[PDB]
Amino acid sequence: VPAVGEDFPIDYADWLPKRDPNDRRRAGILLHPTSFPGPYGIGDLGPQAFKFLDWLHLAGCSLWQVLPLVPPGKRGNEDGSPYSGQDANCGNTLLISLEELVDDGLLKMEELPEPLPTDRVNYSTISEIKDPLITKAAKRLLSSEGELKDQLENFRRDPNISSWLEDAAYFAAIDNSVNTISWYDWPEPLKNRHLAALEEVYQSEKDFIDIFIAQQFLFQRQWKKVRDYARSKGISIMGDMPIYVGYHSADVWANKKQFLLNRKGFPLIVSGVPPDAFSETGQLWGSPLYDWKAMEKDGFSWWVRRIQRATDLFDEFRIDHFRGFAGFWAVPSEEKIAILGRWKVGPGKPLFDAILQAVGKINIIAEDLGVITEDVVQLRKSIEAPGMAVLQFAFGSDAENPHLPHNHEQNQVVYTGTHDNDTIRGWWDTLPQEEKSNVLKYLSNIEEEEISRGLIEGAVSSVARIAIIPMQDVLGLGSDSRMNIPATQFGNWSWRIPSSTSFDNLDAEAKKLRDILATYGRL
Ligand SMILES: [Ca+2]
Repeated sequence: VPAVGEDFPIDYADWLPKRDPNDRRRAGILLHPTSFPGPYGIGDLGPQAFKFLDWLHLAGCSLWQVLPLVPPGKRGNEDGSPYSGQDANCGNTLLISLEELVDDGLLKMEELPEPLPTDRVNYSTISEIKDPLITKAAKRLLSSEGELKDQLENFRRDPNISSWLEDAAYFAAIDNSVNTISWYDWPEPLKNRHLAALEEVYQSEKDFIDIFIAQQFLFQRQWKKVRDYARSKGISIMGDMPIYVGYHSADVWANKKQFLLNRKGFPLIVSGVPPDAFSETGQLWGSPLYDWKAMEKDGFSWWVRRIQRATDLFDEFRIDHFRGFAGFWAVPSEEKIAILGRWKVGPGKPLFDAILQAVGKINIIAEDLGVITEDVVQLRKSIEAPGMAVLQFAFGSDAENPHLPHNHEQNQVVYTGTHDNDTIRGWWDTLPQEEKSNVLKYLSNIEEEEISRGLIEGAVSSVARIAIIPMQDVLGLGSDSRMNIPATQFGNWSWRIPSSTSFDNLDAEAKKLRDILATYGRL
């Protein structure tokens, strides 16, 4: 601008305040693809994914949130959990659409199963049905000689892809052959990745490894098609990643020095959270912990690659237990409970500086629920990452509760509830009378019969730049439709949109959402 007191240009009054596109108000729906309806026992990246995206577009939503897309562990009672993944980078092959594979010529229609029970994902039977079909398709692709073969080759050879995929495939092949509970007990040449032993693995387990890679290509291609379609409809996809990875994975076995392990590869300390006046005992998660000191020395290369893959899949993503980047609870690996442990200093902002330098700008959402400390808030603010507000947590304390709308801020993501909460209707049904009174009063004395509308509107009308509603709440569903109960080992991650509900029959629901998005400037 000119010197103080001097003339501005004649057109000064046209220099109107700028609206940063990153600040655009948006609304989204939380719906994990396993929850899509259809005849094959689990939702997939096929015809229903596109019907869903059409419905989202009709509803005026510009975001779709999913849970992690990784292959869930099947080795306990974590049945189907997106948060107990077998690998940090691979896609869940159960999400691969049998119909799209028929379109590709990799499966024959006659090979597809007769329609399976539709109400709920049965994680105990679904792999036995779908795995052989995905394998058949992968084998057909491997023996083919056209455009898809060429694409498979480009995929396998891509330096970003190969940085995790080769290790993931060899890990799975060895796991299949050796079949111990963990790699800690593998024969030393395989445990310690002797060059000759790995060469021998590819010779003896060639087919397994080739098929594993082909399956990951099939996932990649289907996911890309979905993401491209979403983008065509003005819809971004928000993913999710746990801060930690599991011990028995290629992530650890192929990158041992990234983790705090002893000389025999056993974790020295493991993840958890301490007691916070709850049942005397805290929570023992048991994941290996990162050697953040070692990581800083190479510019956080392992974390950079993890982020690269996340951006290959998602437009933006939440990191669970974001507080772990500021401070993390460490339990000696011998302990059977979380009581005995210490808080350790996390990597802080330098991790995010290195990510920025390597990968560029990313919308990372900080999961910041529960008791968090001041350093966590300062870290989050320092990288301009939005935290969370969850309306189902807002009404049981006092007016300073950060989840209450009058306490929201613009750079934040507001939910009615997440996959960890009951549905609005389910939550209401078990809510104590005193809290019910408080909710109704807060929401301008609305009727109990309109609680769902009240909470949905409370989210949409918030100043928070992103509002997310679970699909269950759009559908008016109760506790039988809850995705996860955090205390538990069974019945989780299995909810599906009922067979009788189809996206083409949800025009009324889309209009109802679109109208409030219009009113509250999210359209
Ligand atoms: Ca096994």
